[PDB]
Amino acid sequence: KIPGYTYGETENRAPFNLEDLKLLKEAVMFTAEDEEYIQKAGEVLEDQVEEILDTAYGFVGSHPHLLYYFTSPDGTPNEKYLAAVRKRFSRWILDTSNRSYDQAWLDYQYEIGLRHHRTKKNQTDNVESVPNIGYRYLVAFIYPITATMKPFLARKGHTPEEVEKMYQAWFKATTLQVALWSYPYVKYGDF
Amino acid sequence: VEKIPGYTYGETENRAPFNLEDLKLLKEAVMFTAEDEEYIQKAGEVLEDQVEEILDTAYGFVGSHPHLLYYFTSPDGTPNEKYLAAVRKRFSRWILDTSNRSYDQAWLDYQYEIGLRHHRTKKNQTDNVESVPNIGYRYLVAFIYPITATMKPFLARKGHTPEEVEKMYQAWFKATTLQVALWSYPYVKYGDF
Ligand code: HEM
Ligand code: HEM
Ligand SMILES: [C-]#N
Ligand SMILES: [C-]#N
Repeated sequence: KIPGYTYGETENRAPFNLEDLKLLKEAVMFTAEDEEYIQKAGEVLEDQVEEILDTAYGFVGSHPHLLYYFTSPDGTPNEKYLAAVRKRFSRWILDTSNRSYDQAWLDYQYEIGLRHHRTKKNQTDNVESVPNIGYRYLVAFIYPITATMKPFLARKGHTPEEVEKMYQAWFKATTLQVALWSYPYVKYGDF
Repeated sequence: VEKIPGYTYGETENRAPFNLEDLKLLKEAVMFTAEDEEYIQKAGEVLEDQVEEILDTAYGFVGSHPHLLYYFTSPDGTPNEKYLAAVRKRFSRWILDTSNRSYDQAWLDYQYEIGLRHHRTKKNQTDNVESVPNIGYRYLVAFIYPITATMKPFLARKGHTPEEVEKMYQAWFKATTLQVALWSYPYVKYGDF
């Protein structure tokens, strides 16, 4: 088990429902085919997670304004914070690949959005850090997250066609999630 | 040189609430560099001659989903074909702007405007139409995927190498993400952007 990780155990229901999710899946072109391919993506990625994490956090670490969101008040990275989040992000890779996108999934989507947002940021790990991750960067990061996965999706010898299907599934699923995470950021009634 | 109705790039009457430094830092967040400047322009060269088919594909997708076509509907629930047609011209222009404009303060000011036009702040004013008041933000983010995906097959059709196609597509992905991120502004609780 993973400190702070509360998938299936959250103490509120998402403000969006499974019909919302159906309609949003449609908007991101995500079908049963992507369910199959995202699970394949997971089989490919799961034993490469350490390099994936180094690559993702390598990017974050290289830009002071991104590393910012993990910083203590003194502007230095909070290493406790980075380490705890890293474990939860590792598990997110698997959840994205392996979970049914069902109500528990939706409820945790709400929770992850809340944790990036000022509502709950810094509470899971009991750290003193910056209060809010600007929404602009959540959207932005759809790109790096997907770009990070791409080279790894090839490393088990899958063909460019099969890799493209996995990569596209990942792209759709990452976009889907960030769309959901906007909820706590967006003015009531505008979501 | 005919005006595209409603298109007001470079003549908006608000300054964007985000500046050149905000943009630099956002470009950094989507991994956008001088290399993507090269390849986004190349992308424009390939797409510009295929826009009718690109638009038919994009709006085919929108039209195939009642909850998406919804945002172009008259209050009676029926699609407003004048609204669709006018927006289509401005979207066509946006393909060129994404490829061809320098992303400077003028570009930024139009980004803010485009976000306002999706948002209840300005939606339906540009074309003087009556329609649904707001496009739910969830769908703007969602549309990063179909907009990006729509371009991919077209990027191959001037016979660039698969590497160059992939780089054009990646530039397009970055630039689309970048813009949708900026368009969040009017939707986002003040101070949380
Ligand atoms: C595609 C966009 C993003 C994805 C997929 C993503 C993924 C994740 C995941 C899976 C977690 C842990 C969730 C949990 O608690 O179980 C997390 C937390 C966190 N992420 Fe992100 N993230 C994204 C955007 C960002 C950005 C732009 C930043 C800025 C550096 C960032 C920094 C953080 C921080 C500081 C936490 C801890 C929040 C807290 O205090 O609970 N994330 N992210
Ligand atoms: C990647 C996301 C999106 C992109 C790149 C995009 C692109 C554009 C562009 C370029 C325009 C015209 C801008 C101008 O006035 O010069 C526009 C307007 C419009 N778009 Fe989008 N769009 C996106 C998301 C959406 C979604 C999800 C919908 C829902 C159907 C939508 C529906 C509309 C509508 C109804 C207008 C007219 C708004 C008004 O009344 O002014 N767009 N869009
Ligand atoms: C976010 N890591
Ligand atoms: C959107 N058009």
